[PDB]
Amino acid sequence: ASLTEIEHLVQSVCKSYRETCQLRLEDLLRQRSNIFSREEVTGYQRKSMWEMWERCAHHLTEAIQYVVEFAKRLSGFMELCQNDQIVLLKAGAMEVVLVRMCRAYNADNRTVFFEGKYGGMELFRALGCSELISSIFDFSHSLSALHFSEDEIALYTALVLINAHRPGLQEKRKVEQLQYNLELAFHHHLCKTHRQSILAKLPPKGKLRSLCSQHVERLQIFQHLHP
Ligand SMILES: Cc1cc(CN(CC(C)C)S(=O)(=O)Cc2ccccc2)ccc1-c1ccc(S(C)(=O)=O)cc1
Repeated sequence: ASLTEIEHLVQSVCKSYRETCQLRLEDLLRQRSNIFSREEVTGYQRKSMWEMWERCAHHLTEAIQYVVEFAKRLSGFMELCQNDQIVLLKAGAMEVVLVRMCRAYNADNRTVFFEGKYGGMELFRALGCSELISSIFDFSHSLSALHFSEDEIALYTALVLINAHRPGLQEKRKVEQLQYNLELAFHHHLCKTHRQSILAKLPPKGKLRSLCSQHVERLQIFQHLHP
């Protein structure tokens, strides 16, 4: 590996993301002034927890589809044995989604883009899990504060997935290979864009994990009931 090949990896990771980022940043931003009227909010609040579950599950299913496509477009990823490909996605896809989420988050009025407009967290009242919902908003707020760029997301979420410490891995060292190269790519690019400052300011890989497991387990009470 040289700097030229690292930069190729960077450029590549950033192009897989672009091809799989699901929603254009520019559409997201242009629509920040498109906010739910309190009438429309009230409409969401009257819905049963189940209707809301149906919608959220669909949006999360759709989101995860894109994360998978992203990972497939990661060099090295497909070369992995298929057991490991599962292991990584099963452990990492949700975390990546929670990270991608901040693109759709407006920190200036603490709202999120949901089904065509921006709404605050009271939109989700019917689900009856506001500690989970607020913690997600806080997590997205933290990242929006860093002004986390598209390429930073690309490189950062790649490392979320490509983690050789996931229990279950058969050919661990191949993952370390990809992991190590992605860390180099990520760190290098920070220098090139003068964003060294954010590493210290990122939420701990613990924080992402305890959010996602807390998240997945309220998902799993919802899908007990109600496939
Ligand atoms: C994935 C998603 C979800 C939501 C709905 N939920 C989050 C809000 C409550 C913030 S939930 O489903 O996760 C909550 C929930 C559901 C069930 C049980 C417990 C908890 C709203 C916007 C998105 C979204 C879609 C696309 C992008 S992208 C890549 O930029 O294009 C980013 C974000």
